[PDB]
Order: sequence, then structure tokens, then C-alpha cells
Amino acid sequence: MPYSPLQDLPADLIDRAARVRLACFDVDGTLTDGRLYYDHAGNESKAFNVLDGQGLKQLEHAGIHVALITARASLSAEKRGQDLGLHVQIGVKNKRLAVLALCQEHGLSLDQVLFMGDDLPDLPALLAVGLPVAPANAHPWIAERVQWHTRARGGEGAAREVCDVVLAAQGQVDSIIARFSA
Amino acid sequence: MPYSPLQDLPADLIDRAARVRLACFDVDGTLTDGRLYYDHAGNESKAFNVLDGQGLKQLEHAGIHVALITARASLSAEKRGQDLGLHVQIGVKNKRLAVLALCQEHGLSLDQVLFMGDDLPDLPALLAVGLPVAPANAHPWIAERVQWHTRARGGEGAAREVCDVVLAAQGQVDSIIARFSA
Amino acid sequence: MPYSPLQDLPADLIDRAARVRLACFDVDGTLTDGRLYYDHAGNESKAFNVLDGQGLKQLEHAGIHVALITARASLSAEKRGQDLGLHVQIGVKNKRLAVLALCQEHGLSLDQVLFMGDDLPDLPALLAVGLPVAPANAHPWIAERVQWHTRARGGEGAAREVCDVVLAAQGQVDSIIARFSA
Amino acid sequence: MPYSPLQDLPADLIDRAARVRLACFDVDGTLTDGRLYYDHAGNESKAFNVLDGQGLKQLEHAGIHVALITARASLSAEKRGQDLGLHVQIGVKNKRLAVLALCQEHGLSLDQVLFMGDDLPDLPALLAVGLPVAPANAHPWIAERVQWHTRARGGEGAAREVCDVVLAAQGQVDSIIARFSA
Repeated sequence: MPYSPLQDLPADLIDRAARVRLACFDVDGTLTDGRLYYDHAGNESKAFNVLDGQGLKQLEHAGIHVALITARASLSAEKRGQDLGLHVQIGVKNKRLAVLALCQEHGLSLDQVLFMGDDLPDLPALLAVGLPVAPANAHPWIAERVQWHTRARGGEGAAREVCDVVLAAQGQVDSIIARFSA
Repeated sequence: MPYSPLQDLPADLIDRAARVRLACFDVDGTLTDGRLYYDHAGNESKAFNVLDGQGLKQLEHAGIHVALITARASLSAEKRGQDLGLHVQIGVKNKRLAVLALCQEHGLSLDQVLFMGDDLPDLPALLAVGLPVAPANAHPWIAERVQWHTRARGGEGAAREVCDVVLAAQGQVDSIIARFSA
Repeated sequence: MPYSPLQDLPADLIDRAARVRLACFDVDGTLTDGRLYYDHAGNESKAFNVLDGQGLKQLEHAGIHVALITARASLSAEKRGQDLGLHVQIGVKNKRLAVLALCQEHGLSLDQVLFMGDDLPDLPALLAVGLPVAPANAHPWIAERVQWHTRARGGEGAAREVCDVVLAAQGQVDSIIARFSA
Repeated sequence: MPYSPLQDLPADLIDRAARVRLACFDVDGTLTDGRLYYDHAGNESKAFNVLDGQGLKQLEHAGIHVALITARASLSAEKRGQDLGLHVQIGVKNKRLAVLALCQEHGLSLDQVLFMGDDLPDLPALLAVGLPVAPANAHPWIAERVQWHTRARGGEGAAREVCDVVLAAQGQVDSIIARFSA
């Protein structure tokens, strides 16, 4: 019986995922397990996940715009966006306003936007977009306020889990597989 | 049913948390999962957690003084304190005395102090403060000697879990949520 | 009751493992838990596993050729191959073609090849070799398309688990144990 | 009911732990979760654990000699030994012979030695010492051949778990606690 990201998901959600044209992702706690590795000189590192990376490229490959949105002013996140070919917006005071800006740039509504975050700074956006989603490790204040929770944890495939849903809802999977079968 | 850091907590604890003016935290095993990454030249790194970071800022924002206290002489911990805007005391032979020094600096009693630690060097402080706490990963010798244990593990939101309680006990939640809702 | 990598495995698989002369391994998600540590300048690190290392040497010691195959252009993977004494092929657009090249270099058929991978870029190879395998953390699209799944996760002994099977199927165990018993 | 490392342990083991004068530890997979972090230039790091560190010092503080024994030629392990004040022997071809050498240096028998390891290179020693022990993540070939398994995993307190047993068997705990209570 074939894996389908869509079974056990409600019709309403699948319908929103089908119209997603812009997918935005918090960095820490969402593409990351929330950890910041500090070295002896205070320099910082984060761990991203390759399944998440593969998922994000596939969204881009399926004509969906992908954006990373972080309040931190980190070159890490920028370098990560470059490696996968995604937009990045760094040092953002308000994530809603950032998202709203990206809607105007691509000629989109908020109802065509997906946002994935894990904590308070993501909340303005989570409450404004057509399709908010939170990883399993999300702070309860965010979890409580978003219906769609991934089974997986941030930095352990939660973002891939989202990508798979969106791609499945947009009829993209069969062709993804066919491209990689030879 | 709204998430409340305070349900399933005894009245006595809530009442102590309500009077906390100074919150002190061990570094390793408390804001960290206990791990030290050693590089080929013996240089060390640690992992902090962004939920913990968000929690600590919120304590500071609510007018509660925050301090990190470590026996290790690490620039990591100092850099981390700077990034969040908190006091740091490094290389402490005795944590009780350090805490006691901080009480005098801010004109406080030990009854108005919270301390969170995971192992033996924290014990002198844990036994002296008004509100000791330990994360779930705490050594049993410490666990046994402190009533309040967080559900979460050090470096996986245990400190945020503490911050949430204190903030909740001090009536700070409703406004935290309002600030972030748009 | 002696541990045997071969119990609970079907005869057919054991028989294929017995004829393996070339063992190829994806890097990320297969010898790694899928994580990429990004530093402030975009420099990357990965974590390998020493049990996996011990397994790979033992394959080489038993006269089986070992190869690592990655699409990424990383010096990490090369350095890792050097440390264990195995062939490496980096930056591969198509893994099938790479494998096929290695068959010709060693005068082998695809039926004599094992390939272990976790995600889409491995699929062309997984579908072409005599003995595909996937770790437990493998993406479901890959899992679904390969019968042999290791109990262990990538970067947590999954590759050793494979090595053990192959070595067991090729009668190599008794002597491995004897070499190390004093 | 006070935590006792000794309950649920057989009398025979407790008796051997009571006479331990030399405690030797594999590095990788034993003080580490088996992971090797490779950076872009092939430089390696490992993660040690602070609970393990606290345990090792306490063994030293209780007059037990502690030694780290690795086949790898890593400055990491040396730097780690220095930080905790323990002997280190690096690049060891045969661990039994290394241990045997340390017995003669300290005027001890093999029956007064504890060895903790996780994989084949440790086996010669595990089979020669009075008290072998293996972490929960140990390779089955080693697990099968050693009776004492820690509940915890390497790099997640397995070595502390051992230290606690030995210290408890040697009547050391009460005084350890008393030293840290003020």
C-alpha cells in the first residue's frame, strides 16, 4: 500500500496545500532542532537536514517559490539558501510584514502562502497565512494556535514532511519519481 | 483546553515562582544536553537552544534578572549571555557564594532566587535558593534533592519550560501572547 | 543464542549478499544521520560513525571492494574514504552511471553489486543493482522501492549492519571474531 | 527511596566493582555516541559528555586510576584526558597489551581492572579484565561476550553509570555528596 502524505489529512488542508504558491520557513526549530552550536569565540553553527533540503528543491522544481525567514542576522541561513537555490530574508523584525512583502513581489494573496514556524516570533505570520504549519517540537503556544502539526521534529524531516504534502496535493509526486528512476 | 505551564504544578511552587526576582542557570546539562564537542586542538563547542533563548529574553523583558553560572572558563557562555543580554559569571569555584554575591548586588533574599542545575557542582546553590529546579536529564543525586523537575531535557527546552512557569506565575502570559499575535 | 546478522533474513537476500564483490554507499543519510552542520561562513561538516568505519574496513579486509558515492563535491567524504582505505567518487550527476563505471573497472556484473542509499538521487542505482539496501531512516519513496531495510538508522550503525550481513553470508565471521579475541 | 547504582546488580559484579583500582575506557562509542564530525578539510571532532566527565574525576578523586585507550591517533582524546586529569594511551595496536602494561606500572592484577568498550578492537581487553562492561549501544558481538551492560548509551551517560556503580561499591557516595553540599 503506497505511502501518501495525504492520507489521514483533512480535505480542507489538502485543498489549501493544493493552492500554495509561496512556502516560507522559519529557520531555528523548524529546519533545525533548535540547537545553536557556539564555539570558543562565540561563532555559531546550526544543523540542517538533507531530507529537508531535498524537499525544498522539489518545491522550487515544482514552481513553488521558497523563502527562509529568520530574525537572526546569520550568514549560515544565507549560505544554506544559496546551496538549495531559495530566497532568504534575514534580520526580520516582523515576519508577517516580510511575508506580506513577498506576496506583492510575486503577485499573490495570503491565502496562497504556507508558513512553517515553531515559536513566538513566527506567530504573526502563522496567524495571517492561508496554510500555517508547525513541527512536532513546536512551543505549545504555537502548537495550540495552528492545526497542522507534522509528525516529525524540526531538523529531523519536519520540513520534508510538509514539502511531501504540498507536492502530493499538487499532483507532483509521480513525475518526481519518474525523473529520478533513471 | 489552553496550555498552562502552571497546571499539574503544586500551589507552593507556583507561589515561589511568583516571587522570583533573580533566575540563575547552570550552563552544561541545563542550557545544553551535556555535550562538549572537542575539536582536534582541544577547542570546545556547546549547543544552546533557541526556545531557551526566547524564554530568557522574556524573563529579562519582564524585569527579572537573569544570570548564567558556570565553573568552566569558557568564552562560549559569555558570548551566549551577550547575545541574549544577560549577566554571566564564569569560572566559579562555589556556586552558592556566586549566587549569594548576586543577591547582595540586587538587594535580594535567597527566597527570591531561582536556580536551575543538573549535577554536583550546582548542589550548594540548589540547596540554598528559594526555588531550585532540575531538568529531566539531571543526575539522580540532584533530581533526588530537588522537587521541581522539568518534563523537558537540558538543551531541549528545559529552561524555556522554567521561564514559562515563572512568567505564568507572574501574570505575564496574556501580554506575551498579545505582543506576538500580529 | 548467538547473534547472527542472517537470522530473520530471507534466503534470497542472503544468497545475493554472498555474491557481493562491490559495495557502494551513499554518504548523507546512509553513513550520516542526514545532518549538515553549517558554520557562519557556510562551511559544512557531517558526522560519520565508528561502527560503520569498522564494518567498512572489514569488507575491504575480506577482499570486497568498497566505494562511497556522493553528488556533493565535499572534501569531507574524500578525507573519510582515505582514513578507511576505500574508493570515493564525488560530485556524481548520476549514480547508476557511476556504479556502472565501477563494474567495468573491476570486471563485475550489476548482480554482484550492493548499493545503500536513503533518498531520490540514489534511486537510479538502487533499482539497477543486485542488492539494494536502505537504512531505517530512509525516505518512504525509497523504502517502498527496496526490500532490505536495516533495523538501524543512518549514522547510527546502519552501514555496519549491512557489512555484518555480507561478511556473515560470505563465511567471514568466525575468523573476524578469532582475530579480535586476544 | 534513594537511587542506588547497586540495586538490581548481582552480588558477583558488585564484588568485582569493589576491588577496581584501574578503570580503562574506550573513546569512540563508549565516551562518545560513535560519531565523528568531519569538517571540510577532513579535520575531526567528537562529542564527550559532562556527566561522564564528572564521573571520571570522581573515580580519580576516589583514588582509582583512570585511563583512556584508543587505537586512533587523536589529539582530541589527549586534550580530553588533560581537562579531566586522566592518563591517555593513543594509537594502541593491542588494547590487552596496553592494559597489561598499565597493570605492571601500578602494581596491579588484571582482576583489579575494569574495561569499558563497544566494538571489536576492545575485545582482547574485555576478555582479559576482571570487570568488562559495555554500553547499551555496543556492537552485538561485544554485547554477547560481556555480562554487564549499562542502561545508558555511549556519550549519553553510560560511563557515568559505570562510575556510579564503582563508587557505590567502594562506599564512596555519601562522602562525595557531603563534599558538594556546601
